Amino acid sequence: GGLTDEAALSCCSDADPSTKDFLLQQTMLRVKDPKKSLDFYTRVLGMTLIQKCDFPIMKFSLYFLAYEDKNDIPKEKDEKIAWALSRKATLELTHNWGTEDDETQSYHNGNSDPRGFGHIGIAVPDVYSACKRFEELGVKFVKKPDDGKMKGLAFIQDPDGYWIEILNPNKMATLM
Amino acid sequence: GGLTDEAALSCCSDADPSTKDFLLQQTMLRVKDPKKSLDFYTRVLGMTLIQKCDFPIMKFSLYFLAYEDKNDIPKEKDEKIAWALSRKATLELTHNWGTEDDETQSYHNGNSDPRGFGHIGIAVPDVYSACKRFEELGVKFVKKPDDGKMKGLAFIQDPDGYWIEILNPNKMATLM
Ligand SMILES: COc1c(/C=C/C(=O)c2ccc(O)cc2)ccc(O)c1O
Ligand SMILES: COc1c(/C=C/C(=O)c2ccc(O)cc2)ccc(O)c1O
Ligand SMILES: [Zn+2]
Ligand SMILES: [Zn+2]
Repeated sequence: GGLTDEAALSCCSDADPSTKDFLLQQTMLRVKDPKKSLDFYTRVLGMTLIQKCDFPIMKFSLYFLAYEDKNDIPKEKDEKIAWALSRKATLELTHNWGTEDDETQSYHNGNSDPRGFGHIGIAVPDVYSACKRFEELGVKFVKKPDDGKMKGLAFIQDPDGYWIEILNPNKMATLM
Repeated sequence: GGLTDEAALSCCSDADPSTKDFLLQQTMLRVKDPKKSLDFYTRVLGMTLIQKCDFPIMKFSLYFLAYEDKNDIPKEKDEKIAWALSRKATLELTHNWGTEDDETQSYHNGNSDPRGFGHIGIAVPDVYSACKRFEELGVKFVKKPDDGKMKGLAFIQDPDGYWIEILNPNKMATLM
């Protein structure tokens, strides 16, 4: 039947001082086509592209997206890397060059066998209004807010089929 | 050859005002054994468990971990959920009840066919000190800091085999 509150807490330790400045900096997802991914995460979800890195020998690129004001992006190349890679809660999209012109290639979202990774989640002030806009923009849904058991919570899909939860922290609780 | 900087930025739209309060709140990973996972994320990496949710009908639990001072966590149940779910850069661990008793079961880390999700990444002040401690603790490495060509960057594995990048934002002005 899963862990009790007490038993779970007993598996938690205090934060060692060696970790006192650590931060959760990135989640990395592989994307078939950066052109579509960048459009979606910026235009649909309102993120900013804060940093792009290219690796000519290994034939890939990295794109870092985050909810930052673009005015806060350092102007100078090396400070920009340091500022971008020290932001909390970035999404790192990896583009293996060539995948966008490979009809036999696609990435797996982790929600069908074999499962692992499930989703990223965006907290929003208003799930319904967010998702009305998503519908208007042609976004694909796994779960509309009012579908299924858990009313008020939605899951959309990015261009690769990655699941993105859309949740309002303040309506969570006052539910089921 | 992937996108040029200029071409990539061309694909980026400014944020619609409706998204201006959005934030990247969680990354969800399924975990075979929440006891081991809680031990790893708290004692090894120095995260804090900020909320736990049990769903006896669906036979699963959720554990939200973050780099948050436990002394900031609200005492009242509703206020705690609203606070936890509004924190940036959380890790959501999903425990499907009974996986820890099933020798035939394991989750997939996204780093082999079928690929998708790659890793989460922790920004640390010093990759070499951090990794020295991980080694004293018997952490399983995927890439030690000096192995391979990307010197000064590391990968470890959590108890499910998910990869976790260890990066130093202030040295990383040498890579790209
Ligand atoms: C797949 O399950 C989830 C759920 C699922 C949780 C619920 O359905 C729920 C019901 C009442 C309430 O007051 C809060 C939540 C909630 C958040 C989340 O991030 C996640 O991954
Ligand atoms: C994709 O994540 C990155 C990468 C990318 C690095 C890798 O993908 C990698 C994977 C396995 C291995 O053994 C060595 C390297 C490089 C720099 C960076 O800052 C970052 O976040
Ligand atoms: Zn990375
Ligand atoms: Zn979630």
